[PDB]
Amino acid sequence: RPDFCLEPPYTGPGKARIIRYFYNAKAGLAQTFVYGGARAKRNNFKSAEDALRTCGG
Amino acid sequence: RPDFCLEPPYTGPGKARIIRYFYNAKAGLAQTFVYGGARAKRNNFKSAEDALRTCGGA
Repeated sequence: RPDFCLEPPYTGPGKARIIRYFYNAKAGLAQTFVYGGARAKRNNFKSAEDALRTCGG
Repeated sequence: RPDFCLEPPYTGPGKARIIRYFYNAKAGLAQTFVYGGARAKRNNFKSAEDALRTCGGA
């Protein structure tokens, strides 16, 4: 499983409120979070399915 | 252009020496750098052509 999948979701310094997905490795599920629109980390996906495809295995 | 493409490269805290590519802001070229194996930032590509597809405008 890529290491970034175990990082907490990162809102970042931007002032937007974009609903993105992250993989919650303790739950084993994709969940949503508020992304600020700038300087994303890699545990940040545009759909539940992409988070699980990338990080679920 | 994605907002990470004009950042300096980021080796990170890892002790590996993996040769990756970054988009060099000023020169407008993909360039190699030493990546430590962990905690990549997004201006970090496995090839020059990936750096240019993503960050070129160059």
